[PDB]
Amino acid sequence: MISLIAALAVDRVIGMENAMPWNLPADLAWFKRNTLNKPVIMGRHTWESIGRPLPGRKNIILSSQPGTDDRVTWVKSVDEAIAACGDVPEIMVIGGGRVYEQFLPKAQKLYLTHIDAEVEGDTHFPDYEPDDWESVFSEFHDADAQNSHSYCFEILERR
Ligand SMILES: NC(=O)c1ccc[n+]([C@@H]2O[C@H](COP(=O)([O-])OP(=O)(O)OC[C@H]3O[C@@H](n4cnc5c(N)ncnc54)[C@H](OP(=O)(O)O)[C@@H]3O)[C@@H](O)[C@H]2O)c1
Ligand SMILES: Nc1nc(=O)c2nc(CNc3ccc(C(=O)N[C@@H](CCC(=O)O)C(=O)O)cc3)cnc2[nH]1
Ligand SMILES: [Mn+2]
Ligand SMILES: [Mn+2]
Ligand SMILES: [Mn+2]
Repeated sequence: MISLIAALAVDRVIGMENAMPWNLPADLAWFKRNTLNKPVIMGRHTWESIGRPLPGRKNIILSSQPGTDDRVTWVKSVDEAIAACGDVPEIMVIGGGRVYEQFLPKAQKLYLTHIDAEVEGDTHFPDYEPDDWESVFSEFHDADAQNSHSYCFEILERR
């Protein structure tokens, strides 16, 4: 099974200038809980944005060019990325925009955080078709002293 996990600001913005400008510790904690002990697939730009391997996960990087770091696994196509995960119950795709586009048609589950923040951005989560997806979990949180925007965690499953 393939799942995508992402955090979206208003208008599906996910990034600006190869960064995420907000800081929501509760959402990073949600990301860690839902990805720990699973393989994670990311594009090269997202690898450079994170800047280091994510511990406790098999890190698989898509790039058309040879890898430059043997602490992670480098692959050159979507099918190779999936194969490199082996026989696991759930593969997590962690972006960015170009990678989400390619894996969305293959995904059964979306883990989405909707953040109430207006962000100028240059990268968006793909338009997906709402009729294809059932919301199976949603949890709203108001802003607090640690998290400066309100946010909603949602899990959707392909119908
Ligand atoms: N809010 C969130 O949830 C979230 C999550 C992830 C990322 N982001 C943000 O998203 C932005 C990065 O997204 P992006 O769309 O620019 O880049 P990306 O999807 O992270 O990376 C694209 C790169 O991945 C490689 N690639 C993708 N598909 C491939 C394929 N089929 N075969 C081979 N290589 C492939 C290519 O690398 P080469 O050029 O080396 O061939 C391509 O240039 C940043 O702003 C980041 O902060 C946000
Ligand atoms: N919901 C969601 N939020 C995100 O921030 C997110 N980020 C990415 C890609 N970028 C990043 C950037 C940083 C870390 C990171 O530092 N993660 C630590 C945090 C642990 C914690 O804060 O408790 C990790 O070990 O996962 C992960 C992904 C992909 N999907 C996402 N999905
Ligand atoms: Mn092929
Ligand atoms: Mn197999
Ligand atoms: Mn806000």
